[PDB]
Amino acid sequence: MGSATVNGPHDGHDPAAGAELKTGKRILYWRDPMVPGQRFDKPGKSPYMDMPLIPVYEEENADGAAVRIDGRVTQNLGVRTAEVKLGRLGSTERLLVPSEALIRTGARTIAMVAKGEGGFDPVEVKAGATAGGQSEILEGLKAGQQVVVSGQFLIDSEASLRGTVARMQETTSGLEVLFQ
Ligand SMILES: [Ag+]
Repeated sequence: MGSATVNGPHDGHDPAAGAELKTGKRILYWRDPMVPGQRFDKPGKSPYMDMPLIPVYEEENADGAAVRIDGRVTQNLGVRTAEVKLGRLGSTERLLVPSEALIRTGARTIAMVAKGEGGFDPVEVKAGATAGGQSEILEGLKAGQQVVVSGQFLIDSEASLRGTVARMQETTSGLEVLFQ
């Protein structure tokens, strides 16, 4: 048949999230072909009939069977994010995020955090540096949380690989011993 994913991201692509199966054709929910226009919270048997619901486009994988997210898609489609994580060593450890991720106002910063529950929430954060096309979250948020950045990356697989096939604390690499 072919792979109908020949196109990639468009302009305005902040390289924080390429969305690998968080959009496009990944299980969003279940529907009965006799109940189109509905929105079931999750798979199961139809309440209107007694048949197992039919899955959308991809049909029964998406989160790799709980490997990924808890089968919830915290992806508002037109809104991408970037996860909080420390991006320096030796330098002064700060939470690195895309410069457009945070809200600058007055003499402080706000972050609309991507909460794991599939929602977005505003947080007052300390943010005042810029480094390498990114900004520094001095204080405010924690690693493992995300912020809204509305940009796309080329291949999101690298990022996706964290948390699915890869686990471990700090999730770092090429850092066995650090003395000198
Ligand atoms: Ag039916």
